[PDB]
Amino acid sequence: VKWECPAGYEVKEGLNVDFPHKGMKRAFIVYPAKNVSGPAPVWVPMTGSVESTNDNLTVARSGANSILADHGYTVIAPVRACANQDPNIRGERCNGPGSNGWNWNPWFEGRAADPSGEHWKNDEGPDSSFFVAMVQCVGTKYKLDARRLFLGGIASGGTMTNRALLFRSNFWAGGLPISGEWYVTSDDGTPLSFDDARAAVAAAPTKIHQGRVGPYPLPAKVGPLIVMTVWGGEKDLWNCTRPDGSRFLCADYRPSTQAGSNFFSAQPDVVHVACSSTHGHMWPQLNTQEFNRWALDTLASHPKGSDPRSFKLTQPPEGYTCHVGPFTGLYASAWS
Ligand SMILES: CCCCCCCC(=O)O
Repeated sequence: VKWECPAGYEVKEGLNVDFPHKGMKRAFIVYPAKNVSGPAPVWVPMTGSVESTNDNLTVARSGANSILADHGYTVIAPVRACANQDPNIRGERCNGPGSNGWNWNPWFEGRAADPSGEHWKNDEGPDSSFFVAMVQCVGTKYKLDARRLFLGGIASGGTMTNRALLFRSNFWAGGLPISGEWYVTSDDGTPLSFDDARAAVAAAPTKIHQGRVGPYPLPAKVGPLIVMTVWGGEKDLWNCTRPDGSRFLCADYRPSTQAGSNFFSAQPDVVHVACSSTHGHMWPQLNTQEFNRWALDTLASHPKGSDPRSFKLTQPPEGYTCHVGPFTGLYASAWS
């Protein structure tokens, strides 16, 4: 990991704007760690389709992620490109289908189902590379622990976490994809509709499924990571909105959290922790701050390059059930 900023960029506490990356001007917010001497572990939280970055950082029901700074983490939170650097934008011009080959507009988190997405089969995209540049620049002003760089988020932010872990597994130490998509495809890369993708995992729940969220094909081996995937239970679903305002089911996070857990659990240098709750599709609601503290400290207990055999899971807060490995309570087992 190298600490460097675009020439002349002056990083500051709080809001940073006009950060140049791949022809775009990006923004992000920095909360330096509290009560920490020396390099601090890093948390890069990402909002979803409708909550603003400020909501994700400061509103309790959205996770109040900036509070992890009070927990000893330097929080570096990116603003979505679609928000045009405004951390208060919610769903305006963000909550909807993507353009330029991207599937969904909040983040560059998955290739679209039509051929315009072809190019993103093996190019991480501008958000994944921006986040690396962002953290590398902040690290010139604040002492960051290069073995404890973690990112994570909810919904589309969870999808982005999955993408970033798959394309930058030699940078991040791990992540927290909460109710993110995998955009399951056939083994040959063919995009599947929501319904067909949902059925593909139900038909082979323990297999590693390809997906538009990542490289095609997915990498045979990723760098060392700890990944904690969170499913919100039976109601962890998303209904999209048509131009006329009507709603329709367009995502089910049971197959996508399962698929992500299957891929990461099979990786030899990855510790995968599968967590289930019952709060639905939104930031964890039960004992929210206890969960954020437990989850980030669990990730930090496995610094990059740590032996997976040395990992020891501790009990999560009331309202969560977690274990190392793939999800097991989402689909009936083979042996049953
Ligand atoms: C084309 C359908 C994509 C659904 C994305 C759902 C994003 C969310 O859960 O915030």
